Amino acid sequence: KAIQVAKQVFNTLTEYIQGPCTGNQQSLAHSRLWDAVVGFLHVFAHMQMKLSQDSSQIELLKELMDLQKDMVVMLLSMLEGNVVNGTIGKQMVDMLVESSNNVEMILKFFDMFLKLKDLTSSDTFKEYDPDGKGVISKRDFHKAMESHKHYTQSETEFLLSCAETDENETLDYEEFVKRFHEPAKDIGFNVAV
Repeated sequence: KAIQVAKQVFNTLTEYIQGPCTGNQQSLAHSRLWDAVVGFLHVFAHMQMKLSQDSSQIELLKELMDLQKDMVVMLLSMLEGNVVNGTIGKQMVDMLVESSNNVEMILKFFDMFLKLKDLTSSDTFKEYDPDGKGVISKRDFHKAMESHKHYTQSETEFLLSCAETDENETLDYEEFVKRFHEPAKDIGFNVAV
């Protein structure tokens, strides 16, 4: 419910400053919006890191990335009509440097799940050819990932912990459908923009 209310508020702010209004843009520039945005990215990064595990918080994660997309759309709507070395750009870069750790966290999360290093490596298919679908022998996943992905627990073992799925040894492409691939592509596209 809180995510839905925040989404509606962000949509209202966008429709306030979707068109070039200048006065409204300056009004929200000289306000407390930047602190709220910084806190929002902080809770986004930490909640994404905490909820990357488990298997019951998928819908909350979906609404979470949806609110992320809405805020990034709003932020892009701020930069409409900017020039080189604009004041809005200065406020923007101040906002980034005020929350550098959260930005690094969300970027690291986006790089691991989708945005290369996932659904691109195609583990054991182009590297081992398991004579079938992407069932994977569980231990084959750790036997894989000898690539550009880091060996840290937050990079290699992170995927293993997040992709527990079945009990004994079986995985599937449904893991790639649920985590990474379809999410974090459209959501991260606005961040890249």
